[PDB]
Amino acid sequence: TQQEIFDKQRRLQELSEKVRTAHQEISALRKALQEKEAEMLQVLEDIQSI
Amino acid sequence: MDMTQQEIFDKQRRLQELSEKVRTAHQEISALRKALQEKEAEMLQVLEDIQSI
Amino acid sequence: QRRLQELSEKVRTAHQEISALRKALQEKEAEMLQVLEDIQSI
Amino acid sequence: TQQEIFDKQRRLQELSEKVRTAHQEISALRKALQEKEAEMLQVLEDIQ
Repeated sequence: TQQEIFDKQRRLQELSEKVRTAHQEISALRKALQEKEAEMLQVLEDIQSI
Repeated sequence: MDMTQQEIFDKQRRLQELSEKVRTAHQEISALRKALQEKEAEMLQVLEDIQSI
Repeated sequence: QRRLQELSEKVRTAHQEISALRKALQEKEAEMLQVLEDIQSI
Repeated sequence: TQQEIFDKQRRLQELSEKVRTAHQEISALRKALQEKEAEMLQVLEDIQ
């Protein structure tokens, strides 16, 4: 029903934004992770080149 | 096939120093993904909450 | 006739798929990190 | 020994190779995961 649906909306939007905030932290954490793995590979190549 | 000791010693020196950078990479990698594990679990948990409304 | 039940079912699939992918990723990362331990301890 | 080093250097190349293939696999799985996370958001964004 009308009000029952809106309550779903209110709950959802609060929930979605939590997901978007989580994802940003994830997406930014993933880049940091990727960059860090890149340093790790650069190191393996240095051990190889010496 | 004729390196001598000192050049060998220096090999071990560089090999060791890079072995430490590897440990450092392992630690930093190991912590970054654990962190990543946890924010993904938090987002997935919220996905559950959404699904159950 | 608001049907977010279609969304609920879509979200459920996403949670499922994201979760398996993420677990596959974690295991392959652990494989990789184990080889680093091997490299470090050699 | 120089052979002990050349061995403890060839073993590292082998192991580094394992890291690199595993990292390529990780890279593809991460890209898969990314697309799935973004495709999910495309669902949550459908408030219209």
